[PDB]
Amino acid sequence: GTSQWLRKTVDSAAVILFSKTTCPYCKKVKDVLAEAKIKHATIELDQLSNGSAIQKCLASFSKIETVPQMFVRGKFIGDSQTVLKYYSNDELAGIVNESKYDYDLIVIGGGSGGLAAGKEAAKYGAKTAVLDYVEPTPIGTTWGLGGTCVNVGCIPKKLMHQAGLLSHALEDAEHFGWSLDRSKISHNWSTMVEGVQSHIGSLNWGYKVALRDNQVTYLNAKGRLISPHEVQITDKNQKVSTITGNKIILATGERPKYPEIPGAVEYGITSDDLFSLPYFPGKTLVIGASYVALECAGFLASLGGDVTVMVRSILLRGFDQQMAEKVGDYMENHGVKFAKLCVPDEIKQLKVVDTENNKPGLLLVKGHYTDGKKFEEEFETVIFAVGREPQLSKVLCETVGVKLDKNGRVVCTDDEQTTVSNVYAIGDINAGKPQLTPVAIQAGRYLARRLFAGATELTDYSNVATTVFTPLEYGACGLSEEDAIEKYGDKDIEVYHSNFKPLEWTVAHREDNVCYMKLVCRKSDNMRVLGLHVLGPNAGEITQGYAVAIKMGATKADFDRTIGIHPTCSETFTTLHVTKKSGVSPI
Amino acid sequence: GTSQWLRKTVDSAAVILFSKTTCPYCKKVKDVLAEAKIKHATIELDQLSNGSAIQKCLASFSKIETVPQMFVRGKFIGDSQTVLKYYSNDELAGIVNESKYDYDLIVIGGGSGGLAAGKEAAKYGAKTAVLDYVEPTPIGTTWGLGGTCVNVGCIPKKLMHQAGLLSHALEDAEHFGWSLDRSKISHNWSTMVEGVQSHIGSLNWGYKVALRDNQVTYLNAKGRLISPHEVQITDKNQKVSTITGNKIILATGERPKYPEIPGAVEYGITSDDLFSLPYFPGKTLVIGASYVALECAGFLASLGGDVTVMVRSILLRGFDQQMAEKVGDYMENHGVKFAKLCVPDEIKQLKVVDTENNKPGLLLVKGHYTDGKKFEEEFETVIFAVGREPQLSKVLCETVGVKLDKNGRVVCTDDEQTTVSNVYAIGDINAGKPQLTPVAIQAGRYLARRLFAGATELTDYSNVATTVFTPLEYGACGLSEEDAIEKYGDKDIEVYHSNFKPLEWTVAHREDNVCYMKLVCRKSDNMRVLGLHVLGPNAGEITQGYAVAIKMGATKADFDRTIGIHPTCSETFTTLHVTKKSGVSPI
Ligand SMILES: Cc1cc2nc3c(=O)[nH]c(=O)nc-3n(C[C@H](O)[C@H](O)[C@H](O)COP(=O)(O)OP(=O)(O)OC[C@H]3O[C@@H](n4cnc5c(N)ncnc54)[C@H](O)[C@@H]3O)c2cc1C
Ligand SMILES: Cc1cc2nc3c(=O)[nH]c(=O)nc-3n(C[C@H](O)[C@H](O)[C@H](O)COP(=O)(O)OP(=O)(O)OC[C@H]3O[C@@H](n4cnc5c(N)ncnc54)[C@H](O)[C@@H]3O)c2cc1C
Ligand SMILES: O=S(=O)(O)C[C@H](O)CN1CCN(CCO)CC1
Ligand SMILES: O=S(=O)(O)C[C@H](O)CN1CCN(CCO)CC1
Ligand SMILES: O=C(O)c1ccc2cccnc2n1
Ligand SMILES: O=C(O)c1ccc2cccnc2n1
Ligand code: NA
Ligand code: NA
Repeated sequence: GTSQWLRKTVDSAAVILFSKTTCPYCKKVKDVLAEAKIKHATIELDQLSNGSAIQKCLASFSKIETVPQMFVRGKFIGDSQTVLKYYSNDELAGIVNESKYDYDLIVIGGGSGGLAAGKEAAKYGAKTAVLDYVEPTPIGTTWGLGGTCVNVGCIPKKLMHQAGLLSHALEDAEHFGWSLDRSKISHNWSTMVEGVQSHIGSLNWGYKVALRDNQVTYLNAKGRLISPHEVQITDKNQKVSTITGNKIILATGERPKYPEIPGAVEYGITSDDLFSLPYFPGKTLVIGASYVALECAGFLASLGGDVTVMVRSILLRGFDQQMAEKVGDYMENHGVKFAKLCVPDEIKQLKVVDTENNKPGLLLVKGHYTDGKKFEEEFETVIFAVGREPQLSKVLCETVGVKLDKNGRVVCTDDEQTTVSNVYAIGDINAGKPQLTPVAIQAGRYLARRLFAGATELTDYSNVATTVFTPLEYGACGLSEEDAIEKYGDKDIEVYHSNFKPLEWTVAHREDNVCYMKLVCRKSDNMRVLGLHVLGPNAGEITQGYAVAIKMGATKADFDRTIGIHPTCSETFTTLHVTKKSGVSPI
Repeated sequence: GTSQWLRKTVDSAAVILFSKTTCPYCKKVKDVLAEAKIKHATIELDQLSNGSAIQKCLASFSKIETVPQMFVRGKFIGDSQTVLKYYSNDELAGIVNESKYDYDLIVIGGGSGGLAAGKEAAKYGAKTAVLDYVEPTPIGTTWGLGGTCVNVGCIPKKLMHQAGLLSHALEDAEHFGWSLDRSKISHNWSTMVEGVQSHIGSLNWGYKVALRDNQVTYLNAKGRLISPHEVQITDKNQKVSTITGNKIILATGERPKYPEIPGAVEYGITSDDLFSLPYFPGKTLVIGASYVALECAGFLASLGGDVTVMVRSILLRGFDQQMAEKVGDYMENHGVKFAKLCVPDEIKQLKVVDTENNKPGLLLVKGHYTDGKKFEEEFETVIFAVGREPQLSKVLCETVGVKLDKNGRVVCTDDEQTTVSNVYAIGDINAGKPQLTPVAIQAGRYLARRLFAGATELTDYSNVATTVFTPLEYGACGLSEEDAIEKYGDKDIEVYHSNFKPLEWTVAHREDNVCYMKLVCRKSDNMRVLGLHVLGPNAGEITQGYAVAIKMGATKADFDRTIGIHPTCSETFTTLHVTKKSGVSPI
């Protein structure tokens, strides 16, 4: 079926050139396009394990069987002579710019995926437009280009995580001989925010420049897909116009949920507001129990905040629950209070946010524990981190025919195509995909390659590694222990585990047997590593590399015959020997 | 050749039991041995892809073809009935303790390998003795059980590395909002040493306990191999006696070299003395340019020391030299001065080490740069880190027949066997092996398994990963770029690289385009990753996991289809696209 790949490639590509590596006439075309700064994909049949079939099938479109053959938007343009002619006649610019639509690609959403897809697309000649609009939060918070991660996600989250960790670094420096009294050091929230925001500001700027430098049109406008090839844009001045595109990528991401209770929208905040908050939250109630709730509670606590987490049911639903308990136990043991089995009922305002002195308001939270007791406590800030939801009624008219799941996420095929053929969805809105920035980036860039460069490589959403940046980080790749057990049976699952202690925690006099790691393996598949789990410092760095081995089908034996790097936390994976079925202690 | 494996196993094993998983009579023997606390290897023919051949060949030794068959030191002991009998007759203790020699194993050297091998051996019934003696340094420095790593190596080295890094953590805490003036914080060397030494002291203690709890005999005595099965020990009281062992493991490690120049032994020190030094080195000259020299210079500089490094030729001979230059450039740019192309000629004493106030002496170093200029400078401490050499004339009489290479290291086969059949060498003295603690541990434990438990798995010394814990850490796994180019040719080597900036360095206002990583790949082998190189924080944690993938034959494509964890340094390996042959900037 090489025929069909060529049909799809030639159709969607904006400017593509078929060629061979060592080719006299092809290089004559390349040199011309370069001089005229005409960006284009290039397929080297020379370097393809089926290029002979392609070069012939190519005559289905060109009537010709020789390279170089140049195409513009499903349309053959000519051999060497015909191109050199267009150029010499100064008509080559107009030939490559012909198009039914204003753009080869319109990306609705200027975040991790949208920017990645849009930047990669222009690399291969796609006349591309990126649309981004940040609907303000209920209290007015807004921000610039870059998406959730850049502005109110991974980036500020980790920076404030890092500011938190330095709390422990300041405590440790004493044991390591530095002459500072941890007791006499405070943290200024505003100084931290100003630095975080300065860096986000440079990222906002950097993306705008990246789009300008790649001839990508950046529109700060709310995009609405009204027909498969028509996008309606409302700009800052409420001016409505319409633009057309061949391919459409939906990448509008999500936004925080608010529980439907009185005072929540009016008096509480979310992650969207926290990372630029002009005042220190103060005594803070985080409502929620997944990774945003615990990350935010973690660094607020480490930055000297009185922090409470309200847990309806469990921590980190969908994560390995043994790890989640270990995560929570560390936070409980380092300040964060947990109001277990507890749901809010209303948020009464007691003080308005003092905009003068940048100080938080004051709130009364009325709730109830599940055992009947009434929760009634005062907090200066209440943060909802109870989930995130797509906002696609604002992006689609169901007129168009983009099928959404029950959760409002776009239903796609394994190539991110929607039920409308020219329309794709990447990132958080793509149903059932892990909602992570590098996933959105990869999906976007790989999708861009298939459309405008004839690539075939799909994105592999399996065994995507992750790290919860709680005070004690938790990295994972693969199945939770309970999922593997459920998927294959207790009897087919062996679990190697060990506690460990960072060497840095020895002189610092931090805890024995708190850090912990485990490999979840399948006995009947050569002890294949199904899931990897590490609770410890720098769990992100630890886990990443193993995600390569796991994608390759790593077994327990592949870990054992690797030699550790000493001294590191990560090396504990190369010497795991205690199993769970044996009952021996992982200490 | 299952015959030969069984011959070797039965001969060397101390107490071994052949059995099947689901076996009535075998479990009757196990239960007896457990009750009597008789440690033993156990081969489950049930679980071996050739156990049928073994169970028959077994009758070569027992005259019997059924399980359970128990052997003691090359000698069949009996089926179920014969064992249950010995036990009931209370003669089973004496049967398993019969031996021509005092010990099944004598380990000469109580360090990383020796302790690992000795502990693993006793696990399988080996009547084991571990010998350790720390010959004092020229100035009298000595230490307890554990080896180079524990006492004067990885452990104190990394702890002082960590104390150094906190210097930058204290600077950064300000930008992240913490109210401390880095300018007004000093470091006390003695407090750090006391904490490092307290932890080493607990390790010294922990190993002694580990050996006691595993019925291993620990002798604090200098061992000398005088005949294949006889070891001569000189204890603390100069009392000479002799002990016999079936198997001998040489694991005596190495010690620092001193250059043959006046004043070096008398007035300078080495790594062996640095990590317990009662006084801060002060203005320090490190003589040497490999990983000890730069690690020690790095943290001395970060701890407020005026530090100079004397480089005869190049930094990190045998490492990727591009990385080494990047390593050195970072140290040069953060305090450490380099006296390039410079060799010392004498060390004159100007002040004696003040033992009263714990203050360093004072020294005059006379040298010459290669361009003729005379080096003449005063330093409070001079540290030689110019290499390490084995000390085996003190451990062997060439009488015995252990072949040593030209460098004095034991020449071994791929199973660590020496030219004397019962004698093995692990760790730094094993010629041509990477001189690293986890290598010595693995070699030791795997060797112990082959001897006393019938294992066959050899240690894999290929693509062993490593990390130089310089101020900016440098992790590597596989070939340097120059080695791969040399081994396969420039044309067959593609190098993907990228600079990067830790997110933590943004608010901290540290350097752009200093951190750096590269994959060295072979074009003609599916872009196999031949070497991995990362200069950046926590390079140990970053590199470890990738060492598993590389051992598995990871390609560039295996990296690309792995999804990054964001935000981390390590994730930059999953998106590498700039090559060197292209000349594009890695910024
Ligand atoms: C607190 C928090 C912390 C996180 N930490 C991590 C982490 O550590 N590691 C990780 O991998 N992931 C993390 N994530 C997830 C990560 O942010 C998302 O996976 C990533 O942002 C998804 O990229 P995207 O393009 O799909 O959506 P987004 O990044 O949200 O981009 C969507 C853009 O399109 C805009 N938009 C919406 N509708 C329209 C419209 N009609 N027209 C124009 N623009 C529109 C949106 O306002 C936004 O600017 C975190 C998320 C949060 C909320
Ligand atoms: C400053 C320094 C830093 C290092 N950092 C790292 C690192 O970060 N990561 C890493 O992987 N490796 C590191 N190493 C290397 C590591 O220490 C060695 O690879 C490891 O110690 C080797 O273990 P071994 O058993 O072979 O030798 P050793 O650990 O040296 O043990 C040998 C023991 O036997 C003793 N001995 C010698 N002769 C006799 C005798 N006749 N009788 C009885 N005992 C004897 C010795 O005194 C010693 O106690 C470092 C080394 C140094 C010097
Ligand atoms: O392959 S899986 O679907 O098993 C896992 C995905 O690749 C990535 N994960 C990341 C973590 N998520 C929830 C916490 O484990 C689920 C999706
Ligand atoms: O497989 S190799 O022999 O190529 C490498 C070894 O496995 C481990 N290395 C670690 C670093 N060493 C010198 C610096 O690269 C050489 C041995
Ligand atoms: O969609 C997911 O499964 C998902 C999304 C975001 C995550 C963040 C940290 C840890 N795990 C995560 N999992
Ligand atoms: O023997 C070796 O090759 C060897 C020994 C020790 C090392 C320490 C850090 C980095 N590399 C190293 N390499
Ligand atoms: Na989003
Ligand atoms: Na040694």
